[PDB]
This record gives sequence, structure tokens and C-alpha cells, in this order.
Amino acid sequence: HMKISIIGAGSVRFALQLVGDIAQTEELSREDTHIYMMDVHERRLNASYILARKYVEELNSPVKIVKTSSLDEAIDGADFIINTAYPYDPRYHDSGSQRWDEVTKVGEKHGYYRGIDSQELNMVSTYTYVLSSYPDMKLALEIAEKMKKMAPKAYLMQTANPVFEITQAVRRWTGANIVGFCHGVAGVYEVFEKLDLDPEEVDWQVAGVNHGIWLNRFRYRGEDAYPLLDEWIEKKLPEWEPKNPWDTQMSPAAMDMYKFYGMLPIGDTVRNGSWKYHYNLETKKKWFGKFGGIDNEVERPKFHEQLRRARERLIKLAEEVQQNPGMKLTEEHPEIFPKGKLSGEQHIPFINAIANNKRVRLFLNVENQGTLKDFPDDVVMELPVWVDCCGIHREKVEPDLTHRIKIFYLWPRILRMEWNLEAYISRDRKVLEEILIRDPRTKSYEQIVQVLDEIFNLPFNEELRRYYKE
Amino acid sequence: HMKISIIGAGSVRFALQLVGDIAQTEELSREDTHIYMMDVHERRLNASYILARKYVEELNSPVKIVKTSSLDEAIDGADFIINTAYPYDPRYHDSGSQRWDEVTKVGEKHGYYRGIDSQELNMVSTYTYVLSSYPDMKLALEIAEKMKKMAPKAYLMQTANPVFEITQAVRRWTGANIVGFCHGVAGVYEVFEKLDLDPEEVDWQVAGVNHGIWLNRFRYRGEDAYPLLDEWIEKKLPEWEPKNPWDTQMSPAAMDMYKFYGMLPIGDTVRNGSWKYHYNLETKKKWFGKFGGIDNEVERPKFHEQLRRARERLIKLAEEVQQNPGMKLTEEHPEIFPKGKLSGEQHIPFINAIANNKRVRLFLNVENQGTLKDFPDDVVMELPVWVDCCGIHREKVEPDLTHRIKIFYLWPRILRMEWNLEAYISRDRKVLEEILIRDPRTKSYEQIVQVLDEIFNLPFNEELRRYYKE
Ligand SMILES: [Co+2]
Ligand SMILES: [Co+2]
Repeated sequence: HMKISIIGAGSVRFALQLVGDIAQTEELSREDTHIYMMDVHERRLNASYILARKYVEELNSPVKIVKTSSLDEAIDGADFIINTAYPYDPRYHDSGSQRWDEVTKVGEKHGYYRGIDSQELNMVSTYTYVLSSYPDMKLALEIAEKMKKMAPKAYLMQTANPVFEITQAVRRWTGANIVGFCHGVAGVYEVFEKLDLDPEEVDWQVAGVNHGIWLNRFRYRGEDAYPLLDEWIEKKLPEWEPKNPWDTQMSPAAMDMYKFYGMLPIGDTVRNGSWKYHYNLETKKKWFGKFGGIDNEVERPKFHEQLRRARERLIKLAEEVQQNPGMKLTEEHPEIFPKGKLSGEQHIPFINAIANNKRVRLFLNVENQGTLKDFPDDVVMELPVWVDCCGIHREKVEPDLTHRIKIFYLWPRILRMEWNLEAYISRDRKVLEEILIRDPRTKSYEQIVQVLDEIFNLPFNEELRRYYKE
Repeated sequence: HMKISIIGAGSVRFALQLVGDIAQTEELSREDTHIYMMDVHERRLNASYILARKYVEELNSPVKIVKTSSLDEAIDGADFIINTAYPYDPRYHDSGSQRWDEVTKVGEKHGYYRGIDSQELNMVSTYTYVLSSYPDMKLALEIAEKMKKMAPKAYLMQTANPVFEITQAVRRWTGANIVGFCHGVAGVYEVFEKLDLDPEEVDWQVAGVNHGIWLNRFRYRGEDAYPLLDEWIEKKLPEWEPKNPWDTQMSPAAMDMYKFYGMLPIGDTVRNGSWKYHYNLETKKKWFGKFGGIDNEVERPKFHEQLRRARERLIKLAEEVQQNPGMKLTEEHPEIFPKGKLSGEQHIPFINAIANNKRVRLFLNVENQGTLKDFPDDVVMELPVWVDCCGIHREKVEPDLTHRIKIFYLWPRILRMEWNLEAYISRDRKVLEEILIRDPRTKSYEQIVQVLDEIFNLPFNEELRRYYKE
């Protein structure tokens, strides 16, 4: 049997994406493939399970789908464990995004625009939680330790955030076989589209850290293609407009970073700029166009409300499936239940590469081990790799990242990772304080104490408060 | 002949200290030792020369003292070149400290308390100048390149600030035989005095970067002595009072850093804390006692005025020597012209070790070359070394610096060095801007542009403005 366990399968849309991809991958769509859907939130989990089962029936896939509320049962003997859990306490919240929103509001109350978790080169919303990401870190480490005992040959595929911090901590502190996953590299394809380049004719590479990746190689017809970006900047950037709040790859911010660093930041890296692009909403609109991007006080709550409505509709759709077994999810909701189209995401290609030797190029968070020679061997980087049944094989990164990327961007972000890990493992509030002492928004030490006090005293943070109790 | 050249010998008191030490070192107080005193400021230089010559006469030393206004003449065939020059333009200023004071005032005008050169872990006054330290860097590099051609066997002994940045840049960019000098390590002896320990019974070591050194080993009677510091903190810190504005080694700030980092910061490292200790004068007085330390808007101008008065008195004393050849400088001014007492500083012990094999332990700024294994080989560190005629021999640093010192202190300060070097060599104002974009005192990008504009437009910064002209 091939056991693929989705931890946090109450994240309905992602669970359905994974199931859909497995059921449309020939080498994996087999009777001996068992997909375990695990979560502690029964209403969400039941909905995901109902829709997943009806979905594979319509795809005429023979995969087995099992629902469980037991973490141990999901881990036991698993071949791949996909951690997409974003924990939350249903006594207070209906989503992990809600606990992030509420602590962010407390930060803003104390003078930290977009919350204390928003930091230079670290603006992506919902990425860390009170700096050290205690609930998310704790759960990943618990999974890793169970997996070492109950599934020693499994891969832990970490998708819940912070991918950088969690993958680092699990690797360093447990030695468990964890790999971090993020689709941010997909930004390159919009660069190629806006420059009118056939992507198949582009020789390209990216590298960096999660949400901190750079287009280090960009070549076309045997020449550097960056002069083509220079021409686009001069002729077309003035007319650029975001299609939606997430659209930033060709934004003024991205091009300002390219001018300074010498390479274009890719994907969510564009969100992770210095404070120059993020002082306030008006500044974000200058640098990202009319929406101000997605990491602001208007668009981020709006988006989280869209998610809530979307998941409630999926839960209702599951009730409809139970009442009308004759309906076709693939006909009435093709966007959610596609047939004959893979998602394009990396998770199931990874599984098919490891398990069935379908070799593929992916961008994964793995230990550097000398790929970027100026950084420590054990620091987790987002790197171009080839994956097959013999494991993960790092590409040579050529051209090297620029001097400015290293000293002004990667090293500061790597140090922040180390600060955050130290804040977690030390259980020492003084480390959280020191992080905010390096925060440009801090005006006084008393401000730091008070904002942390109020965050810790939120009712849903009792375990966190006790964790850090001096 | 043994040629020791003091570049910036118009720094009268330091020049006299060097001369006094040479003339009281048996292996160096010889007819074949020639001390060249060089500077471009004739009134200062003439005074230093007059007093130096009268001084060695009273010490009955046979050393030869030569005065020159020619840099090439001073460098030509030198064995040791001591760069203590702090350049300034006499059309505007009477000291290098004055150009620093005036740019600092402009910074404060634009909302940067204690000037843009004051940064986290980098509060020491007059250490950098408009971040990249253009005039000071430029002069050191000019000396290094002349020395490679005209004195290929010489040591360049860098004492002018920034010692870290300049020593790094000269080593990396010219490969010249430069070594950086600073006496900050002397703070350890006040620790031993306040804990009632015979210094000769203490087994100790420090290491770090310039003004960023830590008491990594502190042992007494075969045990860790840090518990003795813990007892002093509990019983005696509440009654601690600074003797003068420079007195900070046992201050609340120093002990707060010890509590966080696990080792005591030594010397000027105590001045180089986070912004926690430096938001404003009242905060500095909380953490450093009644003066607020030396790096504030009251004590630093007061001290620079004391320096001006002191140097004017020395210039007048030189006129008095010329009029009254019969007076004894050693009798009427023993503090300035000591006899039978070495200064305790490292410069002349270094020379006697290299030249005459009088081996000695010193703390010098030299390339890491694996001494602190987590940092690059070529980064200049302030390290414990033994010096003899075979050169500089790094001690093993044991215990290693703590994890927190590395990730929260040394790496950020090293990155700042790299930022500053990049700002210099790139000639790119955008790098200076990026440095201020990482500055907690920055409220907006427009503020950065305006403060840099006004600094560049000061009349005495014309060469600097043209250097950075886009
Ligand atoms: Co991501
Ligand atoms: Co110094």
C-alpha cells in the first residue's frame, strides 16, 4: 500500500486539489493508493471527505480515501505526510487566519502597522504568529517526532507557514525527513508572459529562501534576457496595473528591488520588501498599484472573509452531495473539481518522483549543503532540485546570487529565522522583546512590553502565555 | 635604520604617547630608530614636533625625530606606519571631530537622534562619517597603495576610525599589510577591580569585532568566575555610579546585555548596544547613570570642547618651550610627559614584538581565518593574538561566543560593515538610502532623501557629493 496522509484535511480546497491531482496521476491512481484525510475539526473534515469521495468516483479513480480524527492513525506507516494544518481553537475562532488577524489588530493598536509579525523582508500575511509561531511550530515538531517512530521512511511535506522557520527547526532539532513546499516560483511565468517570451525558450533559474527567491538566471536565445526586462521597465511599467490584490510580480516595487539587487525578486518575495514599500496604505498603493497589494488593512480582511464564505459554501455543497447522489460535481463546479487538468502545484509531482521515479524539477526548501557557498550548510534554502527515487538532487546555482542580495536581503532574513527559532526554543520572552527592539516601528521599550502583554493575555493564547511564563 | 612613521602626528597627545613609549622601550630607544611625524596641518604638526623633541631630550633617548608635510616621504621605506589621521578641511573646521559634530546636527534636525551614523550596535561617536566614512576610507586606501609600492615590508597600523570598516576594506581591496588597533579590551581590568580579583590570578579571554568584543572566558581559582559577577549584580549594581561620562563597564546597560547574551560586553561594546539603551537622553541616563554616557547631545559636545582647549594649550606649550629651553616638560606637566612609565597601549609593544621578537599578547583587528568558525575567513575580527618576529598568531577562542551573540550581535554588526563598504565602493547613494531604510528612526523614504541631501550639500562635503553624483 501507498499511504498519503493529509494533516489538516479540513482545509477543504487544498485537500481537494491534492486528491484531484493524485486521482489524475496514472502511477498513483491505483487501488493500492490510500489517501488519509485527518483533522480535528469534524465539520470541515467531514465535508472534505464527502466531496473528495464523490470527486474520485466521478474521475473513475480507484484510490481509497480514509477519514480519521486521529493524528497517530494518519501517521502510522505513512509514505508521505502533507502538513497543511493551520491550527485554531473553535471556542474562539473558525480559522487559523482569524487568530492571526486578531493578534495583528492588537499590534496595530500598539503602533505596529500590520502587526508585529509584519517585519522588513517578512510582510507576507499569516506567515509567522507572534514571531515564534508557537502553535504551528509545536504541531510540526510533534508530527516529526511521531513520524520518526511510526513512519521512519516517510517524507514530511511541510506546507503550513512559516515554511522556512518550521522546516529549519524540524530538520535541525529532530533530524526528521522534512521538506518545505511553496509555489512562489510560479511568478516567473508572468514575467515571461509580460515580456512576450515562450517559457519553453527561456533558460531560467531561481534561488534564495522561502518567499525570498531571486531570478538569478534569465536567458533567451543564447543571451542574457534581463535587457528585455530593462526595456519593459522603460516602455511599459508606467502603464502597469494590478489585475487583483495579489498581482505584484511586475509592480513598481518589484522593479525597484531589481534595480537595487541586480536580479528580479520572484513571487511572494515582492511582498517581502523593506519598509520603503510598506510604511502605510498610501505607500503600498504607490508601489503596488491601486489595491496596495494583499498585505494591508483593507485587502487582507477582505480576502479572509472571502475564504470564510468559500469554505462555508463547500461545507454546504457536501450536504447537497449527501442529499443528491446523482449530481456531478465536475459538471456543476468545474473550477473546484477539474477533470483532465493537473493543478500545476508541486506536491503530487514530488510524491510521484520519490515513489515512482517520475523525475521532475521542483523548487523545494532543503538544507543548503554548500549550494550557496557563503551560507551555512544546514540553513534551509528554497532551491532548484531534481527529484527521483534516489531523492533530492540540488542544481548548481549559476549565476550566483549578487553581493547585495546576500548582504542586504538573504543574511538579514536568515538571521530573522534564527531569532524566531531562538525565541521558540528558549521559551524566553526577552528574545521576543529583542526582535521588537530591532523593529523600526518601536518607539520605546515600554511599548514592546505592553504589546506583548496584551497579545499573551488574549484568551486563546493561554498555552502560549504559560509557555513563556518567566 | 628603523623607521616608524606617525601619519596624523598633529594629533598631539597621541603622538606624544607614541614617542614617549618608543623612547622608554630599551630595544627601540636607539640612534638607528627614526620617528617620522607627518601631517598636513602645520601649526599642530610643528607643536607636536617641538614637544616630542624636547620630550626625548629629557628622557635622554637617542631616537631621531623628523617632521614632514609629505605623505610620500613618511611612507618611503617605513617599517611601521601608524595611521592616526582624522582629516579635516581648515577652511571650515579645526578638527575631524567638528565635521562629525556638524553632520550629526543635520541628522538630528531631520529626526535622527545622535545623527545617522549612530545605529544599533554602533553608537560610538565619531566612528563612521555619513555611513561610508568617505574621507577616512579614502585616505587609508591611498596610504595602503603607496605603502605597497614604497614600503612593501611595512605594517600599516590603523588607529583612525572606523577601525573595523577601514581594516576590512584595505585588507580585502588592496591586500596591504594592515592591522587595526583599539584599546577597548582594557575594560576587563575594571571588571576585575570591582569584583576584588587580582588580575594576575584571572584566566580570561575576549573576542568579537572592534567595539564588539565579549568576555568569552572568565575564570578564577580553577572555576568559572561569572557567578562572582552574578553576585556583584545582585548586591552592588544598585549602588553603582559612573565616575565620569566614559564610565560604563559595570553599568546597568552592560549587565542587561550580559543577562541576554550570556557573556559580558567589554569596553566600548557597552556603548554599542541596541536602541533599548539609547532612545533619548533620559533613557541613556537610566541605563548608564547620571551622565547618560558619552554618546549624547550634552556630554559629547562637552568632551569635544575639552579636546579643543587641550590641544590649544599644547600648541601654546610648544611656543613656551621655544622661548624657555631650560624648562622641564617632565617636571611641569608629568601627566602629559611621563618618565619611567609606559602608556599600557598596544602600539609600541606591537612594534617591539615584530621588530625585536619581544613576544606579547595583544588584541588586534585581523582576518578571522577560521578562529570563529561560523564567520567568513576574510572578515576582520578583534582577536586575542600573540605577536613575535614571525608575525601574528591567533589564540584559539575558547569557550566559543554564544549563539545569541552570533545571531543577535556579531552577524548584524558584520552585515553593517558590509553595507558600509558597499556604500563606499559602489559610489551609489541608493546604498546609503538602503542603510537608512533599515534604520528604526526612519519614518519615510522622503525623510531619508532630505537628510542625505542636506548632509551632501554642506560646503565641506563637496568632494563627497561629487563622489556620489548619480
Ligand atoms: Co508560500
Ligand atoms: Co576604539
